[PDB]
Amino acid sequence: SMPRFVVQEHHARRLHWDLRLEMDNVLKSWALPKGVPEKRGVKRLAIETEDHDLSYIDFEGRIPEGMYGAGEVKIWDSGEYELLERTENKIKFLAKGRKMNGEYVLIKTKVGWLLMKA
Ligand SMILES: [Co+2]
Repeated sequence: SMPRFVVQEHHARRLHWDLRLEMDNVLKSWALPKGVPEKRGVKRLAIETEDHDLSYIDFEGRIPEGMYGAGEVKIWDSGEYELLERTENKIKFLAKGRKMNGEYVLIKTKVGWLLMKA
């Protein structure tokens, strides 16, 4: 297998959380400066970032200074997910994490992305 996701908490120069979905045979990724929305109605900024390799999904440890992405990476949540809808401008999924669960939607507009919870 079932596709998985991870939310990594990344203590870099700007603290943020990275949401990564196993999708298109890579980790499709978004940085969340204020984290995953944990209740209905809350609309969080999501910043599309570069694809990562599948093997990175379980990573924890320190990205060294001088490298792009420096800082400590921890797993904040993880689990399987079920894809419900997908186009170039919308991704709707059921998350099966311990913190991130139920349905969520990523949307793309002319200003970037947003992440919301059902
Ligand atoms: Co990051």
